[PDB]
Amino acid sequence: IVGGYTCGANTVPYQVSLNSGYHFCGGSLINSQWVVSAAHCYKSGIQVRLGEDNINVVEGNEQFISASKSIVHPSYNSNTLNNDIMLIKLKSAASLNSRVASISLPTSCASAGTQCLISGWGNTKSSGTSYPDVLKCLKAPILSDSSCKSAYPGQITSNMFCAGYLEGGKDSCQGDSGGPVVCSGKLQGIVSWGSGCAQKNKPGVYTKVCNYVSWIKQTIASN
Ligand SMILES: Cn1ccnc1-c1cccc(Oc2[nH+]c(Oc3cc(C(=N)N)ccc3O)c(F)c(N3CCC[C@@H](C(=O)O)C3)c2F)c1
Ligand SMILES: [Ca+2]
Repeated sequence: IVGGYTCGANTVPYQVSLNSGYHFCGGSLINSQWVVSAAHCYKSGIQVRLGEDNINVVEGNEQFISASKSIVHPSYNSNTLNNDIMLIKLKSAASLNSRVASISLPTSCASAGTQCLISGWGNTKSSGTSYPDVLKCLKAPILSDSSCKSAYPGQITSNMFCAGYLEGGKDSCQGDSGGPVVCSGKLQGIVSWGSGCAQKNKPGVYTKVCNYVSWIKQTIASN
């Protein structure tokens, strides 16, 4: 997150860190046994870390759980990033509490202008690399389809939405990928891609979760 603020320990209880001996992607806890992330974050040997604040220190409240299976959307296209969504099943259920909680799936898509909270342990710099220890937060609005398309001609599908600031300096970035975009208590987006980070006229692009509710439910039910 570029241009954000320190969230405060366990203030974003559904935030998960995907770990393979280092933090590589975010995710969201949607029930005691399932996490949603981005398909582009897929890899084998994933350990899900719940209840994290400082990802480099064991502070208490953490729960480390291996992934039993990772389900990449069957129509994910690595060239276009269309359908950039993945489901991860935990080997054992998370213990839900004050600090580790699920986030609800949307019932309807969010409109342009809706303010959302984006969070992660990704890069905090536009120019250069600087990874934080603690979780960073950013409040950002969903942009109109028209602005989004103007920014990334021919690259925006019906399964994507733009959120952020055209003036630059505030955005998600590498390392935040697969993490949550929460609007009015519902998971509306997944951090997917953008051209650089916090660059003028190049807002972040997010997987539009409301288009996958049925798919999520159906997939979980059969696994
Ligand atoms: C439209 N489309 C189809 C297939 N790929 C794409 C694109 C196009 C443009 C950017 C895309 O995503 C990308 N997003 C990034 O950064 C991100 C930016 C944002 C944001 N601004 N809100 C969110 C998540 C990100 O992962 C990259 F750093 C990146 N890299 C550039 C190449 C080197 C790579 C690294 O590992 O060293 C970093 C990249 F290709 C993905
Ligand atoms: Ca920790």
